Amino acid sequence: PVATNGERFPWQELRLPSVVIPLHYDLFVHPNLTSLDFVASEKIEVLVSNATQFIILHSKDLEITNATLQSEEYMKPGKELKVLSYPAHEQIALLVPEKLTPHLKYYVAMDFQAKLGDGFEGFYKSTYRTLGGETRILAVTDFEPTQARMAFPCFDEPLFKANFSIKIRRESRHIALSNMPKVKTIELEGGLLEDHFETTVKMSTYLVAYIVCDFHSLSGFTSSGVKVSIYASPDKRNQTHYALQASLKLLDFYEKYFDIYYPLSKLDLIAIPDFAPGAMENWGLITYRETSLLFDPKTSSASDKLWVTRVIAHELAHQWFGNLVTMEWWNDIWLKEGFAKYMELIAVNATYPELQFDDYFLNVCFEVITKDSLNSSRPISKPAETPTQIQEMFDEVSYNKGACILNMLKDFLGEEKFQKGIIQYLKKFSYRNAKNDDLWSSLSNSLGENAEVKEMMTTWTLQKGIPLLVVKQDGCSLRLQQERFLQGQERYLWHIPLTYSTSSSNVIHRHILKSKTDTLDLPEKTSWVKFNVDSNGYYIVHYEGHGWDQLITQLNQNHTLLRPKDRVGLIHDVFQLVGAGRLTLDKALDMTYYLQHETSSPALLEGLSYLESFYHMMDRRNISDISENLKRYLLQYFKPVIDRQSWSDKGSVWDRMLRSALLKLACDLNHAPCIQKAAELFSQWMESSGKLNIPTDVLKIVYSVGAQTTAGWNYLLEQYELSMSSAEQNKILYALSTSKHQEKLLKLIELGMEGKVIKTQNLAALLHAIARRPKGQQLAWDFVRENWTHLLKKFDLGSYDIRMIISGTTAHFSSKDKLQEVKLFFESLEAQGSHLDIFQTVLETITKNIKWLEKNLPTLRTWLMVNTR
Ligand SMILES: *[C@@H]1O[C@H](CO)[C@@H](O[C@@H]2O[C@H](CO)[C@@H](O)[C@H](O)[C@H]2NC(C)=O)[C@H](O)[C@H]1NC(C)=O
Ligand SMILES: *[C@@H]1O[C@H](CO)[C@@H](O[C@@H]2O[C@H](CO)[C@@H](O)[C@H](O)[C@H]2NC(C)=O)[C@H](O)[C@H]1NC(C)=O
Ligand SMILES: *[C@@H]1O[C@H](CO)[C@@H](O)[C@H](O)[C@H]1NC(C)=O
Ligand SMILES: *[C@@H]1O[C@H](CO)[C@@H](O)[C@H](O)[C@H]1NC(C)=O
Ligand SMILES: *[C@@H]1O[C@H](CO)[C@@H](O)[C@H](O)[C@H]1NC(C)=O
Ligand SMILES: N[C@@H](CCCC[NH3+])C(=O)O
Ligand SMILES: [Zn+2]
Repeated sequence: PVATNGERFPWQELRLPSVVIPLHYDLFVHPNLTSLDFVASEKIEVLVSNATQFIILHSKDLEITNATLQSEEYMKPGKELKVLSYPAHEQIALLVPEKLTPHLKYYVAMDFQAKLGDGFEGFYKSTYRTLGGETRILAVTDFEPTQARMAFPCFDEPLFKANFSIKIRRESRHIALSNMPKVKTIELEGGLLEDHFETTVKMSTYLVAYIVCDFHSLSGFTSSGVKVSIYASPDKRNQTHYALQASLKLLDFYEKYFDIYYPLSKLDLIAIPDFAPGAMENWGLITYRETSLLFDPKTSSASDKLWVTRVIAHELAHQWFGNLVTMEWWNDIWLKEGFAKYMELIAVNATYPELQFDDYFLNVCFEVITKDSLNSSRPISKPAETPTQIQEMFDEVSYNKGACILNMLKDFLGEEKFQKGIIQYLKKFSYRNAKNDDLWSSLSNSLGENAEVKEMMTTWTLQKGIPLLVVKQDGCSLRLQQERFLQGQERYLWHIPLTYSTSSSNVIHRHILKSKTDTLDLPEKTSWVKFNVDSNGYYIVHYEGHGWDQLITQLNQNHTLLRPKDRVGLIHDVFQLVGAGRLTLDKALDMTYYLQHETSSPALLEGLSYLESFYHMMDRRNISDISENLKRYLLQYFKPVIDRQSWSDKGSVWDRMLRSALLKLACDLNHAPCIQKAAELFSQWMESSGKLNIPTDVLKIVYSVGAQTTAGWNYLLEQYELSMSSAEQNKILYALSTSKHQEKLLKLIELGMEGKVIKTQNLAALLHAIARRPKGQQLAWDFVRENWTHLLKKFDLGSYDIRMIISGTTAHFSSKDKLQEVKLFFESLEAQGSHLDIFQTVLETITKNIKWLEKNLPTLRTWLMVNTR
């Protein structure tokens, strides 16, 4: 079957035929930034394997005005082809008047043209405010995973790699960047210019990139030669200094660690005004949101720095993981993304150990654990089809779990061995693709008895959920039962490595596992044991017997006798099992007593995080009695440390993080003093007409405070537009979402639609923010529900944007009622809407909420009332 206008389609599967193999693209693009469109011409050197009468490749909203196939041997320049367009598979078929012949190299060549894109996809238009207040346009690309086909027709699968020779034509007011460095620039008749770029190494289509803009740069050189350059609005070249330092340090590290030089002469990182993802790893031309790449010590904070450091790291890691060695297909996307999410950890701890990213990392896992503890979860490695499924593939599973199980795996195998493991892997696939299994093999092979590692990871990657490992203590024999962990199954088995210490020697007893059930003996009767040291393992431990109580009392006596990640980890599981139903809320709440002794901010903050979480539940629902005693228990306890915090920016990262943490908790809870001081700094800053410097750490706090008066709110929105700091704007906007006036917030949400004052790219994040506040949880839900039509014009489902606009506004619900209006909306979404897996997840989550409450709510009230006495 087929289309468009009559005539039939030679190929009826959404994948492409292996027959016609692409070897090289010649790619010319003539964009116009006034006309706001482009004209283009390409020339693909094919290579048939089996003779055939028709050629098949991808194309999308591309008008093709000339199709030929020249011969190199058959025929002299050059026969014309018949173009068949099948949209519902975003394919076009070429028609030859003469079947081709195996083992022969041809040249398919077409002329095409389109308008510059609307969205955040393909070859699209973006703008930005100068310091003068001028709006300015530029042209940029985003091809992952299925969008190179909207830019130039091609074989848009990650497996069909090729060389790419791009030529860009431009006004003299602009510059052109692309993956490779610029060979030359010729002038043209009318004073037009044409840039020629080094031919790329073999590489997938989704990684091709080109850009026209009038940006400025800071350049530098990695010790191994490469010219790193940070590109941004000319008014912003200052914020690009950190980006440069770190890129440099990082590329240096990577080359050494991976023991593979980065192939290209140059590496550019550019800060795109309008950019949907946080960044795109385009080889030699990595795009970023300004908030991922730009840093301004006046406005950028502890966390900020850490995060931009983080995404720069993550993106440079891609130059190897993904770029050099590309997964064969979007099912094992995780291979690219989990390994990159992981290498984050390594390289930053490596180069910037002061950022102390390690103590953080776990959160990456804790958070995936939250989503993996549902039935609506999935296997890191899964079948993928429609472009939409592919997009759905980009999530916490592929990213975080992937990064976590790898980390676990590195524990079982050790750095030096794991490092070797990857060096090999990379080199064995340089400039090509690799399969899920391919990786395991290259790792597990780093006598004469065998590293069976495969089995282990193979269960991890290919099935849902996360293991719960209950342990029973009877003198010197410990019962081990492994279950699928869920949050209130049958058929899951994990080769889950175990770890554990005892109250005795602080030494790490290891021991694998691969059966539904096993047992182990303890060399000496001991107080307590703690399985999964440092929490380096992707699983949970439940302590039946006095196992739980023993650990908790240990925490109140001499807690330092516990690893600070054990502490952290413990806190985590305790509260999770309370949701599992296996524990009762009082036990967890009781752990939170030792927190007055806890100096590991990691733990101190995690504990606090949960207490904080409960107050917020109570607050949304009207539950005034609990939320107010919780506020009180929070102010009173912790008032020691709360009152120890300086409205400054001194101390280590965690010291700063802790400061902002607490001081927020304080102002959020209305601690008169703090909320007065904050009030002060703002009125000062505002009336000093911006001259006064609020410390970046308390920055959000002050802004969010000053936003309570319509006087301040109106100054901040005014202040927002003029700002040159992506980072400051972020914080202003946040502070804007802390108003209590419906229309005020409503305004924001609408300005997000508009997308002229507040870029649409923020629409999700913003919505999410408002839905959080009790005031706006309704507004938001209303809006999304009402505007799902126009929303879907602006974004794709399932774009991460749409995906999070959905959950962000609903995932926090906890009533039977809300759970229907959602359930119902998801039914409604069921023309073009249905279906996103997030539809399930969202519900599974709202049920878990109602449950957790009806289950554990009464327990909360008494537990608190108890303290009051
Ligand atoms: C895109 O088209 C624009 C129209 O805005 C081009 O500019 C006109 O081009 C002709 C030939 O260069 C000139 O005679 C006019 O003076 C231009 N008008 C303006 C307002 O500049 C522009 O060259 C194109 N952009 C590119 C370089 O591709
Ligand atoms: C297309 O890309 C390849 C690399 O993917 C270019 O280079 C060859 O790559 C191998 C493998 O790393 C190197 O060892 C060789 O030095 C390169 N060979 C050559 C030709 O020098 C290759 O040159 C590119 N081909 C085109 C069409 O330019
Ligand atoms: C191409 O040829 C190979 C070997 O001759 C064969 O395995 C394959 O089926 C052919 N492709 C098709 C489906 O025509
Ligand atoms: C982090 O780096 C330090 C040295 O810089 C090292 O001791 C530690 O092993 C690293 N953490 C891991 C396991 O990556
Ligand atoms: C636990 O507490 C004691 C006294 O309260 C303290 O001096 C001791 O150093 C702590 N134990 C350890 C090993 O830190
Ligand atoms: N690969 C990108 C995500 C971009 C996906 C959408 N273009 C990253 O590392 O975050
Ligand atoms: Zn990535």
